Amino acid sequence: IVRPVADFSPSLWGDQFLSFSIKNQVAEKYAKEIEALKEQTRNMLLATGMKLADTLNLIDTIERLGISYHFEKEIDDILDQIYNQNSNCNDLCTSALQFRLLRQHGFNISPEIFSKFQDENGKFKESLASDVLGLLNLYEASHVRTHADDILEDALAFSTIHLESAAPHLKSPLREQVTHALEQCLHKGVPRVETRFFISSIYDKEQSKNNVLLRFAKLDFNLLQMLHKQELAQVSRWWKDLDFVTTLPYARDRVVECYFWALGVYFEPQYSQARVMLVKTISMISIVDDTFDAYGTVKELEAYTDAIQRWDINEIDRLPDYMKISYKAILDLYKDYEKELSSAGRSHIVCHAIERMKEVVRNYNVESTWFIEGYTPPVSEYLSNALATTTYYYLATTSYLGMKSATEQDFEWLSKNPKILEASVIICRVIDDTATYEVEKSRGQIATGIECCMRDYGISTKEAMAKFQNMAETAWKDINEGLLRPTPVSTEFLTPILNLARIVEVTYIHNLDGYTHPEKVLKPHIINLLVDSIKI
Repeated sequence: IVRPVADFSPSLWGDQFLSFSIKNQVAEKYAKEIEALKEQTRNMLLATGMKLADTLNLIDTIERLGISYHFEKEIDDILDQIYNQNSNCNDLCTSALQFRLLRQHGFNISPEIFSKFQDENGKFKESLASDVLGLLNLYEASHVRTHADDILEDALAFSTIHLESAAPHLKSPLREQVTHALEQCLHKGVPRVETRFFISSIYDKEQSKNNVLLRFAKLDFNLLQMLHKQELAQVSRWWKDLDFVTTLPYARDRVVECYFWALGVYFEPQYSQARVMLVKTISMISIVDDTFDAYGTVKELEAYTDAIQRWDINEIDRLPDYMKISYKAILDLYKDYEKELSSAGRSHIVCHAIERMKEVVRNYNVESTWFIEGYTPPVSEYLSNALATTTYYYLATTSYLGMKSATEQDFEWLSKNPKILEASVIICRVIDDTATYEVEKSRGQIATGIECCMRDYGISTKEAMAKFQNMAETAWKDINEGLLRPTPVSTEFLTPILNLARIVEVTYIHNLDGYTHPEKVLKPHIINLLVDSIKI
């Protein structure tokens, strides 16, 4: 009968997103100049007789500027060529960037390219400590390691200590790029977030900047932002006419933050339908989470869990009134997905995301049973249940729904919990528990990941958190390895999973829960991405 106290902060945003009306004269004009600029940039890429270092810096800059999604065939062709020519006679700067760009695109370049920069013990020659650009590219490259790249185990520490030492005396914008890299490396960042910083804080301030590229990048970032703002408007209108803000007061109102998540997974225009389906799923499973977490009684949660398993509108009446609200909304949402896809013949694939939802909810229920009984499972058993409650198997499966190129054989792959997906789920799991340990512990949670780990192994909280960090590191090595060719599905279907690991890194930065507490971290991100245009 008696419910908990609701210490959730309300949406920072209000209705400032509910109605955006594109200025079409502007949009049509940005697009007009962009087509012209696109071809200029393409000819830059297909220009013959460029040196190696120049080619890599070109591709690098086009990627950091956020426009590389325009030139996927042209960039692949060039990198493919570089991979096969085996250019092993350069400095640290060009070598490190060559290794990173090729690895990021699935080209298994050998790490022995770095041997000429190391003495005996495979430790980097300290005589390189004064080459700042080399250190910066090594820093970035060190984050794409797989398990076969032990040659690079010293790279992060070596480059970090010397970049820190050099930083204060460097010129601008180099200093700001260095400082930002030490806080957020490129490989693990949300693309639009890094792109926004690079375009405005760095490239725009560089003495050597290419005016064509900076122009292209500013107009492209502002044009896509208009698309994102229309998307957020229709999603905000959707969330509004659902009115969980008042009929389900206990839940987190975070539909903007959910859109930021969906924007992290993919930002390109061809994924606009996929983006809208995803944000709706995310915001809705967030409602269900909060119901198990800090509202529903044990008997209520049992009925809810079984009703979901049966997926039948005939079953609503077993639920309390407040659960009827979210239960119908859920079933309605998937009815909507089926009709949204029927005009392309892809309705059936919606059953895959449904089955992953059922699995999420079963495991919410187990988490609650455990909490009621005061059971502290062994780490093995805790993970068997807690990996799915991340919702990451669910969100990954959902991200394929709006992708027109997704086939059945791609859902077959995902459904077998392939390595790359499991790594992304683990990273989410252990980063969450590290961040939410203290608070959730003081709410009486006896079965937190860190607590299971302590009790199981007989190790202090510090040793336990350290161990959870290694599972994250291991998982990032598995992610990077899962991107190497030949890939088991199209790269197009790996990127969302990689992008889901990125979101976790970005959202829980500095060891805090950014979704539940969006002001410190997520707020400036959503502003730079969805409120403020780049000063053109």
